[PDB]
Amino acid sequence: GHSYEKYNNWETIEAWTKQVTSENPDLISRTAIGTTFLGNNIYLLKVGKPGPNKPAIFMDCGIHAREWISHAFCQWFVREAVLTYGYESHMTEFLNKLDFYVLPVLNIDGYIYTWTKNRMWRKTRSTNAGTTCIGTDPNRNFDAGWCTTGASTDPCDETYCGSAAESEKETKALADFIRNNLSSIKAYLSIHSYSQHIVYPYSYDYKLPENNAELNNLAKAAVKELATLYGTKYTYGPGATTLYLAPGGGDDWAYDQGIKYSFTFELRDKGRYGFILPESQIQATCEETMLAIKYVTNYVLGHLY
Ligand SMILES: CC1(C)[C@@H]2CC[C@@]1(C)[C@@H](NC(=O)[C@@H](CC1CCCCC1)NC(=O)N[C@@H](CCCCN)C(=O)O)C2
Ligand SMILES: [Zn+2]
Ligand SMILES: [Zn+2]
Ligand SMILES: [Zn+2]
Repeated sequence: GHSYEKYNNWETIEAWTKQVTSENPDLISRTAIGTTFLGNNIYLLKVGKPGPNKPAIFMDCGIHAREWISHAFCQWFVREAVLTYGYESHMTEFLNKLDFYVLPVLNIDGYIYTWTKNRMWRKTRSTNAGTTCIGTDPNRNFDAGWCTTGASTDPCDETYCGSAAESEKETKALADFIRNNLSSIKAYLSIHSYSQHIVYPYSYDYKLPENNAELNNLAKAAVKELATLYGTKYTYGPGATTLYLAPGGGDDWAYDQGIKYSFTFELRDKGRYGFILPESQIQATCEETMLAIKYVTNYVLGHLY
């Protein structure tokens, strides 16, 4: 049984991707962009009112297995889109003018593993040569300053970069999709947890992006919009500058492909519950995050390129 106010297992999320598409055929279409290491279909939802030459926003959740609130947020975004389209001015305009490529769970194998064996699992579930240690960090596997300082060369480590850039089927599937739809994608959004932080490029090196001033102002305003609902405090800035060196990230790779609006959203909380954020907080966390996501969407729509 699926619920937007509860954490749902992969079988429930997969069934939901099929049901939400069939219940809303004029707003949602579903495709499989590839398969995981264990052979699970990587589903992608195209959310928006169909039309010609439409710009798009790409959003992924569940790159990291244990970050259950991120998987919950992608489902909440789709929930909001189908519930408020035709009922709220902004969401109506967004779905008419833009398409949202929502990837509810990127690291499906890791997500199944958090439900079955280890709640605190982070990486993929792929095998590594010369060791029994499992998985690669997908957010250290993209081809953007790949496997430099901030990523580990050790397969037993949580930040393992992989055997090569895009060695993971999941990373290659996401990268292939963006490369194939690059002319349409205007924004990249990666949903994670926890720290209450909005990251923008660069994370693979200590360097500021070309549009640093613009991204600083946009993140500042998105953080401000998020706080209006419950007073939740978010920090923001370039990845390497305000968080840590994290090379081979999807956001930096997307930015270097020409997607100048690229953000990583680290959701609730600040360490009290960490990855084990209670189900009672899903509603509040998702509703406030919606305000930041809608602010960025509105900005992108007013600054098309
Ligand atoms: C020691 C670690 C394994 C190492 C640093 C903290 C960890 C716990 C882990 N990081 C994590 O598990 C989480 C949450 C941590 C909670 C405690 C404070 C620090 C964050 N952050 C994360 O994956 N960020 C993304 C940010 C991406 C931005 C650019 N793409 C990433 O690293 O991929 C990574
Ligand atoms: Zn993460
Ligand atoms: Zn709502
Ligand atoms: Zn402007």
